[PDB]
Amino acid sequence: AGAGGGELFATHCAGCHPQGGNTVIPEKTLARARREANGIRTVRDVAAYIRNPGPGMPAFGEAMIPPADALKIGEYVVASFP
Ligand code: HEM
Repeated sequence: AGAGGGELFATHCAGCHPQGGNTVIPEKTLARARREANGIRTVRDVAAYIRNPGPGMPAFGEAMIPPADALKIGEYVVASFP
């Protein structure tokens, strides 16, 4: 609906990744070096990951996070979590 990546992140992601952390599996934060060690480097990598993520994270399909919104989330993640 034209929401920005940060707003989408606050709604859908920050309940388990507040400030880019991880409240479920603490080592698995969004910090750049950590996520990139598991292959999550680009905007598109983030957008694809949320469709089929690791255990303990729900999948986010296109009905709840449309493709354009998934890319905006990816942009936010890459920009915000060094
Ligand atoms: C919201 C859409 C959202 C995003 C974006 C997101 C991202 C994300 C990444 C990039 C990782 C790192 C994976 C890696 O292997 O390094 C990651 C990992 C986990 N997440 Fe997440 N996440 C989003 C949402 C949520 C929500 C709402 C939860 C909690 C219910 C959650 C949880 C987790 C867990 C657990 C992991 C670790 C998975 C693993 O392989 O061990 N995420 N997330």
